[PDB]
Amino acid sequence: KPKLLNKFDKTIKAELDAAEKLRKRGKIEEAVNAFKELVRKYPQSPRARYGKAQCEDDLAEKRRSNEVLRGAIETYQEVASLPDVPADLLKLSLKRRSDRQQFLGHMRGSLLTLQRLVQLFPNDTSLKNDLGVGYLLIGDNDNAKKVYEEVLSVTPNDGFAKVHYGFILKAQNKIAESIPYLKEGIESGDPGTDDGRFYFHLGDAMQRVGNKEAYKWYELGHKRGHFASVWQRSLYNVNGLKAQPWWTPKETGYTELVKSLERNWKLIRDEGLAVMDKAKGLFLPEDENLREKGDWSQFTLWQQGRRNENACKGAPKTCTLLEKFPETTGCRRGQIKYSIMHPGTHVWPHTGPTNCRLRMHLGLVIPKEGCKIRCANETKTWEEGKVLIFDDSFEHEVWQDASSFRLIFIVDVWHPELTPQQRRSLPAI
Ligand SMILES: [Mn+2]
Repeated sequence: KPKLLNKFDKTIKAELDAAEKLRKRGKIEEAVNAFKELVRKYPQSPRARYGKAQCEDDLAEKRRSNEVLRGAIETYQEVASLPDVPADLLKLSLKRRSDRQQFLGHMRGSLLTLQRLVQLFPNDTSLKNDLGVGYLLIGDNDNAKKVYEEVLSVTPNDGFAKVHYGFILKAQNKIAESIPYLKEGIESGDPGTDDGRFYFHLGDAMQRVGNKEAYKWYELGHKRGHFASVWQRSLYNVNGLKAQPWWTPKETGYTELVKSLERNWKLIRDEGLAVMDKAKGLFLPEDENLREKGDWSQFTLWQQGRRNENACKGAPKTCTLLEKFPETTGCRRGQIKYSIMHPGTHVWPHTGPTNCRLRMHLGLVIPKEGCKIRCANETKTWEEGKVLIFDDSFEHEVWQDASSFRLIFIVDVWHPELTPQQRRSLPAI
């Protein structure tokens, strides 16, 4: 199918095949000089330069170096600047250039390439789809929307365009309108639609409009390998870790941490309330995307295993207490923080980013009624001086319908089945 040879190229198929085969063999440094010399021999050889680029491209993957890759990105460009270039080759060259530009984070550079391709091939639908992604990657949702509307006006059933259009609509706070576009695009089974991100947004949208069918799509996502289960849907995971929504302190093995929290809870409470009264500005609003309504703030002591020195000066005894338990102060994928929630608050269902942590909640100030938290299929309430433990990689949801504020202390710990070496090796989240 691919037509990569023009008349001038058709006279050197033997030389090219050899040079090409060397790359295929894995002996790359030969293919470089091999193709490099094919330029000096015949400078107007797109396929020769295209080879050199692929060599540099493959050589980049080999050496894990961005510098040589930057070279390839230019060589792919050179291919497109030659007098007579076969269309198929021109498309392959600039597409790979755009892809590698995106890889390095040259998003606007990639966009310019994509804009060039669309100008060269004004009838290729897939290229317009790629142009749309280009706009999305620089945060230009308005131009991306126009692209996919253009596509859909010509190809109404293009699935790739539907899921992206749906995503754009959702981002513009047109939640209900986004759902059918996301549904139809996924059901089309078109290339690029079987992506966990679209299951994520589809399920999220449905839940925010009160459609209980969301879990059917989460389950399907699980079947497609996008989610660990219908409930457990975190992105950054380690395999083999025991997965259950609620834990008892004994099951975690962190019994001494739990005892220390429950026994000195009044102390932890009082330093939190003091910050409220004297430095309320230290309580920052929580995730706006997760808050449907109400007032919900947080005061952080540890973040990604990093102590906040200024914050500990406001709660010196609590920090001193926590220093003794590295399973939480060293948890690079968790936090330690006060969390205050006022009446009329609702937190949308959601999961945390990883399955490598458990989340402890110590009740500090709990109204008599109105406050509750669901994880998976079980709903519970807090108790002053008592610790709850759940795996927040499982879907959880929170309500505050009391007559006074709710204060809790949040303590993340390494998943207990993680080995010391794993706890040392994992990147931070
Ligand atoms: Mn949460």
